[PDB]
Amino acid sequence: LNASDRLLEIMRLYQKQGLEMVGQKLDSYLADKSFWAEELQNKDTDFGYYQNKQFLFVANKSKPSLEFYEIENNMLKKINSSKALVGSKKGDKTLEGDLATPIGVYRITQKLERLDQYYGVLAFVTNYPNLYDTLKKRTGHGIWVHGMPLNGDRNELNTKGCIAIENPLLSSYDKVLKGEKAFLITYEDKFFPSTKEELSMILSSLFQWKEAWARGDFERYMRFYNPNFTRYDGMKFNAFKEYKKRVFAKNEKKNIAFSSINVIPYPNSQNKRLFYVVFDQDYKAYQHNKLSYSSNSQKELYIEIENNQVSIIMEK
Amino acid sequence: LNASDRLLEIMRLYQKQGLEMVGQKLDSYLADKSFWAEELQNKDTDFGYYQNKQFLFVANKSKPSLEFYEIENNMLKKINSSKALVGSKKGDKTLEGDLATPIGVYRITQKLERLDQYYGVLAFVTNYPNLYDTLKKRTGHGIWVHGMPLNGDRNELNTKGCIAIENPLLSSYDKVLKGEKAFLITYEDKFFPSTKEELSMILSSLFQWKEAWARGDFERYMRFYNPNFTRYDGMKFNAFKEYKKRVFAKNEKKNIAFSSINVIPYPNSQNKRLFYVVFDQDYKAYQHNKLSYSSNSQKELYIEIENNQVSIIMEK
Repeated sequence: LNASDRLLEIMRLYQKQGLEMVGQKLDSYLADKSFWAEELQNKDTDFGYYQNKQFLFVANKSKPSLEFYEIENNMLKKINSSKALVGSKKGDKTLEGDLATPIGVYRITQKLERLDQYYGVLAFVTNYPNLYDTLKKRTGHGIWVHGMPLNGDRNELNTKGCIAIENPLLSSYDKVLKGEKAFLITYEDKFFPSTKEELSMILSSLFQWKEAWARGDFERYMRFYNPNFTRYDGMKFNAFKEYKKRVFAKNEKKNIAFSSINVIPYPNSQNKRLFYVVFDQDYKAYQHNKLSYSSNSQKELYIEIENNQVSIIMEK
Repeated sequence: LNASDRLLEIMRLYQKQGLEMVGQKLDSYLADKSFWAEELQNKDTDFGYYQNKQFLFVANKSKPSLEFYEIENNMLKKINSSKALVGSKKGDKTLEGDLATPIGVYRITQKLERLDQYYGVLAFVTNYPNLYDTLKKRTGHGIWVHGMPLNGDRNELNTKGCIAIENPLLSSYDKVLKGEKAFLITYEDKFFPSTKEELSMILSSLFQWKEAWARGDFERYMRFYNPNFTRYDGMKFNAFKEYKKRVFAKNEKKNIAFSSINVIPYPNSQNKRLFYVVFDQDYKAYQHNKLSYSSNSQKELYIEIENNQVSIIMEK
């Protein structure tokens, strides 16, 4: 019914008004919650939305366990899962030396191999502290996913924060990964999944925010920002709002494109509905029809849904 | 492969590779017979393909009769029909004074309202001789669809070529038209409608021809022209080909777009599979990335399907 009509509309528009208006039409779909609701409806969405192929570790601190997944077309393929050794401290990591495995969403940045035998066949390095941790002034470093001792020793019951699993299993995950980055979701006790409604609200808001930003609609853009907002460099809501008003008043032409978007539910002490959003951004600005600024960057947002409203709490 | 799949593919491509690749994909659909077959499958296609809302008169010289239709979204709504008076001569109109109602596809270009009472309430002026008639060097003029004498006289069984119907019905048609142009399809004895297969072949060919033209593929462009080809200004195939060879050798970049497309079966005395194609064309040419030429024009083609091949027999 509407599939034939939607296609025809695009096809007519392409010939009558050109490819640019086709692009604008497709953008209006990406900004529509009901578009995402339809698009997400038969996807495996519990661990979030993943535009392209991605790999996901999921750690339950309490059990403790480590699961590993392939995600393609937002469909999950569980590779394996085992028991795991974790830090001895419950709740959050906040301080160097505090013995906690952090709770939240992290990134595996690299693989170390020339290690002490304690660490097993390899260590996958997480990015603790992540942006959220950093803006909350939490300290420490060197939280890794690694193996059991090559010594045979199997003395400890608890790590000092790292996550440890059996070495044959670990090497299998490495073989699947093939040097690609992976996400890590670490939670405590119970995991509350991202729903399709939440993802549809976040995704549709993301594209609305982008359109408001690009088109220069100041009041619409600012509405996405939580009054508690912190920018990656420490800037707070009022200074940010002030700076953006000035910038928007220039009315520069801007083309902004997002790609490889991921939206991942962010486990937290208070069970607020927090999400981590990460994507690549191609940003271009113009002055009197000439390119004045261009960048290609990795953007990060932390987003809250509260009282059924989406807001940005942190941005890089 | 269906409309849903095509929409998913377009959006996937836009997200993954951007807008240029989307354009190329849409081009490949427009050039694809099976794409058109899918869009056409549930539409009323016997009197042709019509992108926008149009009005159609259909005249059967033999009966004689006149029908009036509205077409929207390629669905036909019959407004009314009646007997009509027509010219005394059967077959084609080819000469001034030959008393023949022409066979073919015509356009109603204007309404006349200050006429001899013989003509009744109004006359719709047809464009006889049309481009096809003109390039066959047929003569005559002033073929109208008009009413019956206002004094109530009924002293003729035939006109000299005009189509005449009762005044109240004709007024009702004028009220539906509300000043819009209309097409007139006139046939004798039997009407041979355009099939969905024929319209699919013509529409895919039209877009293939356009892209061969725009990209400067001389061989592929030329294959669409019938060896009997005549251009609107009298230029024949050999001079045309020679000229186009030169033009194409320059390798200018061109962007061409077709809109408000109609494809209409063209009744003819030989019962050849002829079609009239009319559309708005946006044409742009560039030299060293600067716009050198632009036009917005009404194009006309007459096309034949013979031996299962589309060919252009005439072009404006």
